[PDB]
Amino acid sequence: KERPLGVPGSAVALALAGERALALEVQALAAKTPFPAPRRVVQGLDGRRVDVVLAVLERRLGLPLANLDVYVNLAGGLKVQDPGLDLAVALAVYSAVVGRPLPADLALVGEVGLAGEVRRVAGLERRLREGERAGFGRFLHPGNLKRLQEAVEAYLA
Amino acid sequence: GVPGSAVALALAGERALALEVQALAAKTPFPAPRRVVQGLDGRRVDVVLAVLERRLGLPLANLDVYVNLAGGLKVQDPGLDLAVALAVYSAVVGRPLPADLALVGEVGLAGEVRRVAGLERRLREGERAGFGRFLHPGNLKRLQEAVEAYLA
Amino acid sequence: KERPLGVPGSAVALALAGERALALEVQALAAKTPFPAPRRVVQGLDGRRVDVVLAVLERRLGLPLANLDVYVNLAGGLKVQDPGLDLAVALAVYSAVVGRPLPADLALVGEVGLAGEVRRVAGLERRLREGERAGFGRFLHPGNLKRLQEAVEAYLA
Amino acid sequence: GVPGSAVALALAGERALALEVQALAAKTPFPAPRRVVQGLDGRRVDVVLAVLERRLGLPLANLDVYVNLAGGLKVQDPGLDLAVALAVYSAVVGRPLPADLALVGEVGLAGEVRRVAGLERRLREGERAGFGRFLHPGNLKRLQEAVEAYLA
Amino acid sequence: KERPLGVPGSAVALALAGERALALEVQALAAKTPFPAPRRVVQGLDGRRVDVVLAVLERRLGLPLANLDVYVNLAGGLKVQDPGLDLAVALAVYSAVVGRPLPADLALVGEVGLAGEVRRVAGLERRLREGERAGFGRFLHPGNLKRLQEAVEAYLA
Amino acid sequence: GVPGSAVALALAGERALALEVQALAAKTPFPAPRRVVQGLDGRRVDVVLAVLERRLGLPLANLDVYVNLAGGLKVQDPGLDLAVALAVYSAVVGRPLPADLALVGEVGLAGEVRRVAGLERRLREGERAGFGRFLHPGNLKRLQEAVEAYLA
Repeated sequence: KERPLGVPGSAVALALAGERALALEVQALAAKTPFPAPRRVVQGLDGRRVDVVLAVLERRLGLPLANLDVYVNLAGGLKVQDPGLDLAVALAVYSAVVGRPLPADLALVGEVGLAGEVRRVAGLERRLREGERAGFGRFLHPGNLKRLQEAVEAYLA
Repeated sequence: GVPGSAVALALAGERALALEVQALAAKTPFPAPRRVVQGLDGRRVDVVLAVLERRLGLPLANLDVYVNLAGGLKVQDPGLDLAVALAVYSAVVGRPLPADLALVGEVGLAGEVRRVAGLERRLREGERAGFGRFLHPGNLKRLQEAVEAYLA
Repeated sequence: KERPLGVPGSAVALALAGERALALEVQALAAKTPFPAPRRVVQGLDGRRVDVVLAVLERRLGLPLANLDVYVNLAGGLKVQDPGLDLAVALAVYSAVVGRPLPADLALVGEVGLAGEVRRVAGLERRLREGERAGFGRFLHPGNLKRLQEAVEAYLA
Repeated sequence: GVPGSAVALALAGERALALEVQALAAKTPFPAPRRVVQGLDGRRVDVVLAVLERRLGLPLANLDVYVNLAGGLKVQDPGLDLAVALAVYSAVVGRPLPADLALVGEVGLAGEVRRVAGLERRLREGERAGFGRFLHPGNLKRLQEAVEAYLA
Repeated sequence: KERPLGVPGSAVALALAGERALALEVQALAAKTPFPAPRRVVQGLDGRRVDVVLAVLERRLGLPLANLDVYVNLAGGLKVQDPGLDLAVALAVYSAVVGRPLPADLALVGEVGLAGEVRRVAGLERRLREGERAGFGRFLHPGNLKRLQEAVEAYLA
Repeated sequence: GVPGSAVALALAGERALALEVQALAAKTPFPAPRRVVQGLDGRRVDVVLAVLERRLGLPLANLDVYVNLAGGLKVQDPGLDLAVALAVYSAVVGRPLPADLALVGEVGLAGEVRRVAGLERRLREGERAGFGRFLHPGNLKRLQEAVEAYLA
């Protein structure tokens, strides 16, 4: 998987798809909307989980989403439910909105709570091993990250 | 202790678990406000919110409201109503619940708290998980009492 | 099941849930709506059956529903399809709108037709026995009630 | 004999039954009026209403319309179209149908009445149930004839 | 099946329902709409396939559909997915809009593409035999028809 | 060679086929324009259109858009994205693609073209079906290149 370099709105998640650890690319695109209510298109992910993430970004991090068309896409055609994808969704969207990309060597694991906190998920060890195997060198996960704001200060400030 | 978070002693399938119910409320930019529900039955959350607005006088009509069951699971369990009601109230009013409190109960349209399956298993799991204080249909009859006792 | 005393909008139905006779509490709440179209939330019941009942109340009994938010709820988490629940739905809602409760010793059985009539249902005997067993002393059912208007004159005038 | 009620000789699964189709119509408070259907296929009711408005000139565009299959069953049976059409017409125009009349037929977009499965079983069940007069694809070709013969 | 004579909006399709060749009547009714957006009711057919056909009629053949209520109905209660029904849907609707009927001896087979072309379908031979058996004498199908416009010039000009 | 038509080398289930993807675009009469999709996943078409508008500057916001998978099949296959993107572009801009060209590729939100399952089977089927020229993830990286090479 050889992907777009330095385009904002891209974030790698160390996911569990079914029973298998996979590193996947979460993509997001944000744009000033013409319509009265902003478009919210989600493909390959749980739209509801995404809404929660979008709400946290807007309310807890002050991202100006309410007039922004937001598209979120899991590259590669899979459909994945994993709560561990939240972090990557949160950061892809943030990256897409402020227009600066994430490092290419970073992989992301975590549940996102309505308070903006990052929460433990199943299979952290497997997820991390697979990220190592796939060649990543920096990791944000619930072991080393507690609040979403910290990850933003660290990579998207 | 950020406001808008409440611990329910749930039955998920056959299994008793302490789960975190979360809510966020803020002024809506829109004609009709957003209701988003994750991990919980949307119609039950809808009933609870109507009780909160109409029986308790919580001004939800111009608020965006988001309710989230933390942990990944999707649980339909009437027993979660109490946590949902309290999480929302807390969130709206900016005052948090104690960290050592766990909640169980169905919530009716009159604002009353109703018996649910598996009370003893729920309570045991709360004890085991380290909670010190409990609100359940055995010691609570109405939402109002819970709000008075904890949300000042 | 020890329930709210003298709150309007509460009505006991002698239902068939699957194959079993159960006495259940139908609850309704009515409120002056802020929105242009009034909310209609139904939980644990057939929304369509409810609509028919709401239409009969408005058109045949003159209940001023069109600007009223109406919530109807089957207490106890079950989801029940029984047509025999119509009567209780009709009376809960009526009670909730006019703001006077039903007697606590009354149990209700019947289908509601679009003309406002009350119609026979399956398992009347079982339903009634269970109501007796559960301690009720007064019964409206298709054996003793033909029109919805009669039940209203009798308990909610 | 209140208007807006018609008896269909239906096939529900394999079984012939005489069922009551009911309709209610009244002036709508709204920009677009309510269509509520219970116990019947909503798209078939939709087609029938379009025939009633466009072929027969019934002024349904500003009417609330409710159609109800009495008895609890959900039946999809093209054979019910005739009763539905007549129940609605009756309701709109405030004139009832005789009590001894039973109806069978599919209704096309031209307003015609079309053959259906199981005519003889349907008719036998009508006889047995005590009905005296019948409208079916064997003796009726168009909705208009039915309306002229019974809804004056 | 003895059907309405010379009413516009009627078109016979030689369909495959499941595995069986059947001649079926596609009916359409078009009317000047009161609402802002025009009604689109489809019964017994694939609504999406119909939309494509309606789009072709409007965009490629200049039918003034945008303010027209359109109802399309497969007579006889079946629900059929066959792409071979497109032609008949296209011509029923056209017939209903311009208010002139199709000949009663004509049967129709074909897929309709977004360019207005008519495309091959499965089971042409079976379809045609059944049309012959049912007593039709003229046939439009992909063997003898390439563009939708040709069929219109031939029967609905 | 009418504009708005593109040939994809698809995997439908296990099977490689050359299929025609079609699009039509025209000025919308409405506040918000129509999106109709047939035979393809609507969310994937939605993503592709957003890439076309936001990355490539195609003015889709006031256009009605219809996308059709010719042939009857319903195929979900990320490999179809390229044909969909090109069919739409072509349609909007009134310039057609050569008749001998076949296309394969997933399209990301950055406008890039991504690897898909079964490339060799897809290409073999294209050869066999008589196509002379191919665009696939082995020789194309971005949508822009495809647009420059063929849609002038």
